[PDB]
Amino acid sequence: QSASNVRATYHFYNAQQNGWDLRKVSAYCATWDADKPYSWRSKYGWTAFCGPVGPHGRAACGKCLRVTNTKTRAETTVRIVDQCSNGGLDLDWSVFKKLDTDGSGYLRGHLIVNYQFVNCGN
Repeated sequence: QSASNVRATYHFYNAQQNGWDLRKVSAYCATWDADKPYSWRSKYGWTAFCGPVGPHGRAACGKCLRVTNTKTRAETTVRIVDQCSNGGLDLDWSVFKKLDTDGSGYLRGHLIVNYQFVNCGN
């Protein structure tokens, strides 16, 4: 699934500073994904998801999104680890910072992004 022009906020999951441990950050998906390999947990930065198109909640856990800053064209791939309110994304700060290439997202409090569910790879 995909959608355009969705709001992405940020939350301090601090994934890296929690050793990529989903239980430590209190991620919804910890119940099913916390014991996946370290290589899997740490492959991609983390997000909450609650977009207009595609699964959310339990069915979305562990899936990957390609996210594009509509304003700057910066991109990254994230892993769904949590659920959110809003019809968009709640990115870990590290991910938001990566995408916020002009700093305007930090100032306003959100980015406008497109997303697409993508193969997570191996």
